[PDB]
Amino acid sequence: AMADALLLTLDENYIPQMKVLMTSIYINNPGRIFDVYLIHSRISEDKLKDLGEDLKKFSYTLYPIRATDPKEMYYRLLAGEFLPENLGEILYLDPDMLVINPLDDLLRTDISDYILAAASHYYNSGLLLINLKRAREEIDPDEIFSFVEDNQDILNAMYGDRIYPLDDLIYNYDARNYSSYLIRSKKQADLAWLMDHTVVLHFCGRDKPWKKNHRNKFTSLYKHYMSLTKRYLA
Amino acid sequence: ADALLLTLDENYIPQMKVLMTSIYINNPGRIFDVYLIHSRISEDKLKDLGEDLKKFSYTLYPIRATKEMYYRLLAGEFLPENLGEILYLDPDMLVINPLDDLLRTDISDYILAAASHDYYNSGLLLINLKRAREEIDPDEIFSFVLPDQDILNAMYGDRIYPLDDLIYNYDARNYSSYLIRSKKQADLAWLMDHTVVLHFCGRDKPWKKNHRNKFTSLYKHYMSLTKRYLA
Repeated sequence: AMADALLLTLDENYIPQMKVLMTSIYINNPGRIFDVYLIHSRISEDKLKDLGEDLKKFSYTLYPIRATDPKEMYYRLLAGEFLPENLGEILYLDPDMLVINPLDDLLRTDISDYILAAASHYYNSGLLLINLKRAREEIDPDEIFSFVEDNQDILNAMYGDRIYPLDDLIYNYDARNYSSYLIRSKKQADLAWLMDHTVVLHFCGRDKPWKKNHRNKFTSLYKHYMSLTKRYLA
Repeated sequence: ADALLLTLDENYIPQMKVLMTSIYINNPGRIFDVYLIHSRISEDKLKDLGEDLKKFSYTLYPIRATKEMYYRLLAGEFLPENLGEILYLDPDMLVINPLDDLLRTDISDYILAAASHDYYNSGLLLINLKRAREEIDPDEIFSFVLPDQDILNAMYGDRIYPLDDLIYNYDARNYSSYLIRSKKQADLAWLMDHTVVLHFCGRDKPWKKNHRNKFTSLYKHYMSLTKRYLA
């Protein structure tokens, strides 16, 4: 293992956002190499070729895996069934995120005794550091389908006692909620502190920063990474 | 390579490193010679700064003037005679797009290029040192002497190639006025695709605690990047 592994589960409408995410990872983790596994259902071979050629500019390697026949929900949870059997660990990321600090601390988290690590907002499923050795033995597919057929809620309800808790302020910061975090941190978590400590910004909900009317403290930053992405992956 | 000029003392070095980091990220693969006119930064700080710049493959060339409003106007006097052109930048700036188009501007016929608004700001100057050396007498400037952008406009307005401030000297305090003045074309999406230089003018500086506008997160992110890239 000379490359850390990343997992994304999306289809082609989120590719633009995935490229911004990749660019933010590259700028904030200089010299690190990633293998990027992409579970998808319908992305064309030409688009995957394009995306692969782009990632290679950062010395990242794309490993597309086509699922067959809430689609994306399942891919994440059943990652251990799609990924190679000799991979021990992988970092799942939602595409509507921006990495703004090095991932080294996260990637060195000792999760040897857990299924995964996730941030609590219950756990959010937008970032998951997955121990695949344990997911393959503990997470059984039909078990998951039984649960969904009767009813992430799956993640919390079935595997809540097997999760290593991460701080959302650092690893899954809900970019809508600057004030709540500021108040809850006793005013410690202002922009200066966030830019030094927060690793992952998550643009949750309908108000996405690639759209025309986005307006908060983080909009300029996200639009700047959008420009960086167009220039770096030209 | 291309040449950059800064004129500052010790206390502005941290901002200069942030500017250099922004140039590095937004101009990948480009190399610069970086000239620094200063009154008395210590040898140890100059050594530290030169070592840091080498991490970007920039080369630092300190020049001790044996204050700073003059230095930029009399750059012809301080800089080597074999240098024909240089880009002067204030350290309270951030470069957020490639400098290529600026650096290729043909200013053969002018003393310098500067951004207007027909008043000129002297925080960014692309200087034709050949003509500056022919046409700028220190004697004239000294007797002549409001900021120093008064000297620039008074004495040389005719010999200036105009740049658009929206692209090359964007007053970061004034998002809304630019937005109104551009008929709502210059929103953040547009700025991030076209603006090259953000200028954090006035006393509310983005490295201070209470800075609060649309650009704060961006500048603070470059501060964090600078500390990591130059560690």
